[PDB]
Amino acid sequence: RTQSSTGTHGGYYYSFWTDNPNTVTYTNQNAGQFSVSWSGNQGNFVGGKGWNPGAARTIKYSGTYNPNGNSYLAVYGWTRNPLIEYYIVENFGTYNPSSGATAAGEVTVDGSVYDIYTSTRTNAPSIEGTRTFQQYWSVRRNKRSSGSVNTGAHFNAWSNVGLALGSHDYQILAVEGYYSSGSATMTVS
Repeated sequence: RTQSSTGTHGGYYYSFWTDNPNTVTYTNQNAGQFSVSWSGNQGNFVGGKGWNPGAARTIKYSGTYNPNGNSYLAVYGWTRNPLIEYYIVENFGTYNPSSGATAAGEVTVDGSVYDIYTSTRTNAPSIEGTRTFQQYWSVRRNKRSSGSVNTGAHFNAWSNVGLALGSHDYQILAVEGYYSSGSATMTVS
């Protein structure tokens, strides 16, 4: 029992995925706004709004993030040629989502140091099906729930660690939860 909802709403790309539709409700709202509520400490979900294709852009986000347990708030996206999955993690709960990734330095931008990591996913699900691909992570030290993200600064930092990002696929400001509860409303511009 899985559910994936993607498209364009309010003039923005949106994406919402869950493996337990009964414990999470995603609401597409006006312009770049979305809400999510999750409850029952059951299921994995990721959802939010942004762009497809992504770019080196400034992502402004404003809202309220009220998690309880394992959850994060991140700019999240993909490239192809090469296939890359990336995360700019602005806030997280009781689990650091980069756990197990390899430390790869620091970038200071938008009012915080971010710790950089890289990792490899082997024979794993992706936007292209089962693939082996690289991940990049920037994890914000100064956790926050509103601000602006200079994605180009991160992309540049990652390009000084390993292979560079490819041609952009989707790019969203996402809320994720894993067997937890919470709610959030975010507006992306």
